[PDB]
Amino acid sequence: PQYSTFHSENRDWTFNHLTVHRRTGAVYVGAINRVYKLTGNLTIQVAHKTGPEEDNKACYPPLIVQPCSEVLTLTNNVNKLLIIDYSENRLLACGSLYQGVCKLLRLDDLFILVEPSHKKEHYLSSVNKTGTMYGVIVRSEGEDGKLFIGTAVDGKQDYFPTLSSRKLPRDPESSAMLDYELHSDFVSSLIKIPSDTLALVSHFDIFYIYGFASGGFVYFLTVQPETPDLFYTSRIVRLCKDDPKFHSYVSLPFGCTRAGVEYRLLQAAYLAKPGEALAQAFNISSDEDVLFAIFSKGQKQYHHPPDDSALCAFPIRAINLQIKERLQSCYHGEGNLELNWLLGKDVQCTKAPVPIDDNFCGLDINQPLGGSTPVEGLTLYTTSRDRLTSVASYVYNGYSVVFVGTKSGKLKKIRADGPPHGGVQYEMVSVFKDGSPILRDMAFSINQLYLYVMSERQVTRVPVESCEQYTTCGECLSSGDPHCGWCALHNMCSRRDKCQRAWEANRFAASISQCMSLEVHPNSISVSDHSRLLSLVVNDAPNLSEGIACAFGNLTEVEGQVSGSQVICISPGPKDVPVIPLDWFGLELQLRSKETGKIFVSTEFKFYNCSAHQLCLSCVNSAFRCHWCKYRNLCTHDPTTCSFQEGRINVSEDCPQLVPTEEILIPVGEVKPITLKARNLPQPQSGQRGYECVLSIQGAVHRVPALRFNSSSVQCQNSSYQYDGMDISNLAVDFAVVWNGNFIIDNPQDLKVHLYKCAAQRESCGLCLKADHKFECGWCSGERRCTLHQHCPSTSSPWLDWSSHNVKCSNPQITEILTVSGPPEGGTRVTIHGVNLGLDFSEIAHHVQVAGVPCTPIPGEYIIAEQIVCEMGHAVIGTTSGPVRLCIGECKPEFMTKSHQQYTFVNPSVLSLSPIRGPESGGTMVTITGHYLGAGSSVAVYLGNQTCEFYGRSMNEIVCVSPPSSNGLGPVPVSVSVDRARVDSSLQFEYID
Amino acid sequence: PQYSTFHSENRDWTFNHLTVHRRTGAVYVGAINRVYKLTGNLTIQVAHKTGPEEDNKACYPPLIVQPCSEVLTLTNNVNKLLIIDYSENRLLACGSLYQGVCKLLRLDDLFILVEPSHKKEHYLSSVNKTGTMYGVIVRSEGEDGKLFIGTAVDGKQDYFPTLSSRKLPRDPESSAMLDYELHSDFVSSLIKIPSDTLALVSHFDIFYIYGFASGGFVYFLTVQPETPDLFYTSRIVRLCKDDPKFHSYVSLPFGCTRAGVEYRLLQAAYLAKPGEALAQAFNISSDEDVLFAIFSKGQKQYHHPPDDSALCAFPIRAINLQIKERLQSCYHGEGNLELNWLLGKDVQCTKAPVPIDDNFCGLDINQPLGGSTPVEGLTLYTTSRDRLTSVASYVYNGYSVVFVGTKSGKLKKIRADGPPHGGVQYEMVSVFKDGSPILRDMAFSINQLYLYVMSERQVTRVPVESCEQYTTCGECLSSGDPHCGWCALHNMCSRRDKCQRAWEANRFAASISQCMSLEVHPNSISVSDHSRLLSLVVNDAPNLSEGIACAFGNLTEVEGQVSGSQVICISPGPKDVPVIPLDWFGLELQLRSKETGKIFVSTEFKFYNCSAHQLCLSCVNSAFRCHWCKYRNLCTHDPTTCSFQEGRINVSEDCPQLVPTEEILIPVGEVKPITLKARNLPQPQSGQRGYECVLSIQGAVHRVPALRFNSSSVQCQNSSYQYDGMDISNLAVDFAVVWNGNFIIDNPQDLKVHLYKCAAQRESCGLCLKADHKFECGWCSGERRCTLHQHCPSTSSPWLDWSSHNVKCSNPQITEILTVSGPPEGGTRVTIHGVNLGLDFSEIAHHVQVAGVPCTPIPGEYIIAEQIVCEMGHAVIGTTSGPVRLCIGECKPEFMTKSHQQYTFV
Repeated sequence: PQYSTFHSENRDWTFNHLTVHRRTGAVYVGAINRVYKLTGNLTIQVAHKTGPEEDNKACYPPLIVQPCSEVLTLTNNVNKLLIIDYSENRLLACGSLYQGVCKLLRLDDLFILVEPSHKKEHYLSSVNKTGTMYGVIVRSEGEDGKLFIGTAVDGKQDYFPTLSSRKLPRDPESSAMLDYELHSDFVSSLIKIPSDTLALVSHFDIFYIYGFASGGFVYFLTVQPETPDLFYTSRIVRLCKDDPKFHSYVSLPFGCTRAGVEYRLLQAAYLAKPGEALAQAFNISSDEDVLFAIFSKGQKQYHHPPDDSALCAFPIRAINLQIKERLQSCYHGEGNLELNWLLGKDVQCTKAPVPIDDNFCGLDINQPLGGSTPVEGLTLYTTSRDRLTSVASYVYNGYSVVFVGTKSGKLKKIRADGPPHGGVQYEMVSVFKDGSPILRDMAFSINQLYLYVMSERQVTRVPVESCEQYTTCGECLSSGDPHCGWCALHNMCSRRDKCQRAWEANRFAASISQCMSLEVHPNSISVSDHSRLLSLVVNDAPNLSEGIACAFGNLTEVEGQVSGSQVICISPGPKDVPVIPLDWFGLELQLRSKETGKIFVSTEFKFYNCSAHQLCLSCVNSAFRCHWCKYRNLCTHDPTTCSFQEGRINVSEDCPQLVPTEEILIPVGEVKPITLKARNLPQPQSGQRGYECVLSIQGAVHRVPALRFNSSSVQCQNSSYQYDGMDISNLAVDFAVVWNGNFIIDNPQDLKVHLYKCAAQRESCGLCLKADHKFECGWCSGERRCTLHQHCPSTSSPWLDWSSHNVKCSNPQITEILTVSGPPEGGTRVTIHGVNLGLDFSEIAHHVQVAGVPCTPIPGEYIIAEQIVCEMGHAVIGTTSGPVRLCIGECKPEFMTKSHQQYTFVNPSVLSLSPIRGPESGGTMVTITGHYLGAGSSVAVYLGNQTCEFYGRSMNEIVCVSPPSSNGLGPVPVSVSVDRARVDSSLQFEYID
Repeated sequence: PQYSTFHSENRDWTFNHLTVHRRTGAVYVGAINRVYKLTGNLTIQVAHKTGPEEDNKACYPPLIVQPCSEVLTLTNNVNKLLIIDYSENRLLACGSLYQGVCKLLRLDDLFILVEPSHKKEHYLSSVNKTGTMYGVIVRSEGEDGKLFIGTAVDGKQDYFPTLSSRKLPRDPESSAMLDYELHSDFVSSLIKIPSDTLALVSHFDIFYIYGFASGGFVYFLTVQPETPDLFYTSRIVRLCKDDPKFHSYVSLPFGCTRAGVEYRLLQAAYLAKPGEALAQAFNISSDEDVLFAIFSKGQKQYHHPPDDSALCAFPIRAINLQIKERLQSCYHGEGNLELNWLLGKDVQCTKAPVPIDDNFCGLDINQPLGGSTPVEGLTLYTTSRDRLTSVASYVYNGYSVVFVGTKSGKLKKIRADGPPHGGVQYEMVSVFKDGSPILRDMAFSINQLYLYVMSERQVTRVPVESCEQYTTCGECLSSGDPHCGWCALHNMCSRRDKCQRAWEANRFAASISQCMSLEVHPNSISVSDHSRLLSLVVNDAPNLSEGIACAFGNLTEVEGQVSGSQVICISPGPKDVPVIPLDWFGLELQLRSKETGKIFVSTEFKFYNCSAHQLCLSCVNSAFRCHWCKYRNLCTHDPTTCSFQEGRINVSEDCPQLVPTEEILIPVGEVKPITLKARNLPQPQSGQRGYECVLSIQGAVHRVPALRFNSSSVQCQNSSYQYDGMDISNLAVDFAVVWNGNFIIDNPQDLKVHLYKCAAQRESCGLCLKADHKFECGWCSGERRCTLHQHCPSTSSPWLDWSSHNVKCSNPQITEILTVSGPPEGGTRVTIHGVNLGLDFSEIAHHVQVAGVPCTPIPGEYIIAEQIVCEMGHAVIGTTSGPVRLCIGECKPEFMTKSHQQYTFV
């Protein structure tokens, strides 16, 4: 995954600019202290040295013109401009060293041709910051050459023009090399920043981000502070290619807007062609120029632009038009020139009957010309965090593809479409692992297969395309990547020219609709059904007539027979069929193109083992075509192998099932028959044995033979059953009905036999009578145990069973009761748990008493004969504590129960609170200390009518969380109420602000 | 001495139980084959028959429920329970017949009201041995009735509960009569002996000796074998009166100890009140309950308990306390329940915060409850041989009186006092002559005057007290019998309420110090001093003002004069005074109350005869006030009757008398005066003659007048005396000195005059000189006779008298000698008797010879001049026999004697 790359010789010698020779493919890198020439794959050929050199920016004129008194420092020479002069096979390189002098280098060896340094203007600027200077070379046929150059000046407004045109004579040894194109007192090919403007506003300067030639004009894109937080303005500056007087100078703001965000800070730009979608969107020819630009949100933070940034497009035509309209309105006498930083003041437009042509190049009046109304671009794409930093674009197959660098070293691939979407990112590559921001200069290899991209530390050759990353025709043709098509027979996503035989029928899909799927019939076969002929159909296929082979996973590959989009193939033979893990086994059935040699389509093919099913219902309900052979008692794929035609079963409905009856109750140790009902029981055929019932009891499994009366009924013979443990009274046991030794009849309901021993579970009379009347299990007095009448001897007629329930059950006892203590006021909910209580609520009611005190029981809370929940009444009585009494219904001497331990009455009290004070909002953890705090059922804590949130309770303390004082700050009462008792006290709680 | 008694109709139909109706006094006896109703004095009114009936103990259910296949025998119906149901005027009687069915009988006629017999529990037990079952009826006001019953079960642990509570409805015809108070599978008003316990130990059983209700509880006292010789344990079993579930069941051992003996085998018991002494000893109110119990020594021999047995007392309060402490420690989780025969095993107590009140009636946990540490009683009394067999008690005048039966038919009356003594037996009655043991059931008549006591053959009504047996105030009030006081005027030991007028002054003595006594002055009178007034004082007397009479033994009864406690009476008159046996004569002087008619006090009164004394010394030394009248020569009580004031003698010192002098020697036929000495000789007064001396000689009594020189000396005048006979040389004669004719002066020494004759007695010279030197009688040669110098003429100076004894005598002769023969060897003691031998031994020694053979005489054996005892020397000499020779001192020719017959040697 590694691209060709070139690193800087040193960590401080950062890269600045980059250009590729359109004809040679030679790569030129403008760097600190170095100008590099490299091969296509970034192998260095020449390293031209440009620094460092001792210098001082205060030294003006430079050391090469004058000796300097200032102290010198070894200074880095920043590349500030790098431009190929194609006509003259040379390269222009200008550094920051010595006030910004320039060099001309020969392309092949970078040998210095000349270095103009005697005239004042031969020094461009002392600024040592990149992204502030840009140049454009313009040389027609009959002209020797011209250079337009714009630069920040660093306040040295008298040292350096901000924009100017220079001579670029074909002859390197011309004395006028880099001289002003025109230079007189009041008419020169240059613009100077007025002294008054720097005085008014500093650090006022003009930064030249980008420049280009289009038609009969040159264009510069600038950023500069605005003139009366610091606000900046991004502008388009236009000049005619032929205009020594600079009378054609005109300057308009520009930017773009989307989704309520104005993007006004220019970051980067690139001239390209529209592509079909934008050409239509802009109403222009497909070979007209479009300006692609990056802007950051707003008009502030020039040195650290907002991450929120946008890619925008400006048709050159739309720009020229807005410029013409401006010229026209001005030459009609409307408004002012509106360029304060230069004109210094308000200057009114002068009306003059001059026709403003498309190629109007200005006059003496109405120039230079500014303007306030911005040129609006079409916003194509925006990001919120990974700030866009660079841009390059080109047209592939009518699609405008835009490459956008990011501050984190990512490269975005945007496909440009007009409204309403604007642009779509179809890929983002991670180019620089160190996360270094992508610099402005990006350039294509001569045939646009690669895009050269740079960071401060690195130049990297990035493939325009990585289509191979899409592994299905679907992914490939829906990626949105203009370069990517589907190479059908090679099963590969690639460029058309990368797909072999792409020009032949259906070899290359350019549209999702031109993609494949594979249909097989049958889509599954019995494992025993080998050497089958299968019918394969290829949807959306190309010519397969060259030949097709079928691959059954790893198992097999046989030559298929081809007729159109239909393929016929023989399935694996006996030796080669897969083995099934114990019902089926899937694999990918694949077609290999004989034309290309590549597998290009696939689909799942499954082998099954009807034999895997060994019960009728299982076999029948298989997902695959299986048949149950009634008599042969097996599952098969081939119905003709059943013993008789009558033996074939296809649906579960007629599978020889057991129907349910009322619950099967079986006592342990008693001889009983178990009649069963069922449906479609088979008559055992020749060589087949009869029916048995198998009981799956962990302790012991019993095998009892049975007789099948008819299709509907069965019956195990008289036998007794038992299990060891005596742990559980009611044990349900799964039973399986088998015939012929191992054929188990299906049991959908999963009917089970309940083996009961009369209470393993119930030690008490109340529990037995509680249980089902069905069991017939009942309590037997003498044993003090519980079993059926059969099981218990009749000394007398009495063994007792709850007839309807009208059976009283003696000797009630109380094990333990909750809420040991309680408040004297009462209201407490006493929870009494006993063994042998009354069966009905109505009897227990009025039964309960705590000593003298009457207690009223609660119905819902009352669990028969196990537990009684009762509410105590008003206790102010003589005794401190008293025992609890239960009277089953009559307070007979046999019939009463007394508690082992006695219930104690008290009266809880509270002395103090851990935090006395707390905030009005509340939420304070209060700790109230006292005595007998634990008593009773419920607790409610009260501070100033609004309740406290309870947490935990203890004998000693109660902890709760305070409510907001809905009240005002100050003292508040604390009321605590437990049940019926409400206790109050002098300790108070103070709410604080 | 015979009490009211009732005998059994038959020798085999033994008595079993006994109860007395507190209100009617009706006596009900539970016996074999009979229930008897009797009157207070044991006269039979109704005899209700209960047997015999054909039966077999193997027949269960009984014949009245099921036909039996077992062979039947005519069976005796033993009374096993007999209880009066006071609320419902009926009686509960349960026999051994038919597995122990019960009957209810109407009190008045013993007509059967009902006989529960359809339900299993209606049959109590097949045991046919008495003293194994006991019941207690408990019926408050709002309840219809309840019966607690405990019984031995005879191993039929599934047939019969050992302890249970039953319904006793007021309505006799109730269908639930004698039904369990509560009956369910695992909760019933009953305790059953576990099967495993009988298997482990047999013949394990529980015997219920006694039962009672006290406060809010019922109590049963049991004996049973101990569980791992056979050791038995006696226990107190307590239950709350109201507790159908029997959760209140608790059981502790009990007994008592004294003098290194543990009494642990329960024999009998009885609930009573303490009496003051025990109430203080036990620190309880005098109306709290006390359990009186009999125990035998040790914990073995249940069927024949040791004779060594004890009576003990247990305050109910002390019992309840020890039970509470047990409950408390258990409900604190300490130790086990400790009742193996029932629980079967070790069961740990369960700690639970339950307050144990005085009236705690148990819960489900920690019950039934046993224990190992015994309840110790206070030992009141013990016996070693007559084994105690029964007990009953009550309080009389603050004294706890305990009645204890014995195996030999004796009834002991014990007075209970606390430590250190414990109890004191103040009486033992023999109740049954046949020696039959006293049975357990004893009961008081309604007013506790009698105690009904029974043997197997007999019911006897025994008086609580028999105070009349004490016949003197002293015996009565020192018997130690709380019932007995002294009824002064009736001279009777009795109960206070039995003494007439007991509420009047001094009529009833409750203390020995209050015993009457009688003082008389004078306490003795001369017999001649008749019709005297005497002053009688009655100490500790009651009002005598009704009248008093004095009785002088049988002799007299005269009306006395009464002033307070003083009585004055006239002594017997001349005709009626007693005669004295020859100095005095005592009799009982008695007072008879005119109010009651009874003699009630007495004291000794003596009559004397100063006249009875007839010698001065006798009269003077009398124990009574007598005076000797010197001149009138008589003893008197009245000194003013002496002749002269000078005649009165009061002390013996001046009783006049004749004093002795050297012996008075009087020769016969010689004129001699006899001077005498004496003391306080009286001067004869007017009309009185002088003194004479009278000699009392049988032959002749001589009267010689004498002169009294002074108070000290007398002398008979010159006269000669003689007596006829010549038989005895020395004749002492009593002499009496008389004056005034017949007044004889006293002679204490009884001085006599010796009349001696020169030898009437002695024919030989040796005998005279032998006699007293005093006589002066001596031998006179010429006469060949013996008389005084005066009597024999002196031809010459020679008449011979043994000077010192150095006088040789003449013509010795030998009459006869003993040991005629002798051995040649010698050594023989020769006894020679002669007439006229030597006076001294020293002369005779060396005198004696038998022929040639020397013979040595013996000093002690030698009697002067009469006999010589001599020892012969070695005889082997020539002669066979030889004559014996005596040489008085010198072998003079006149001086030698030769034996008439000769001594022979052989």
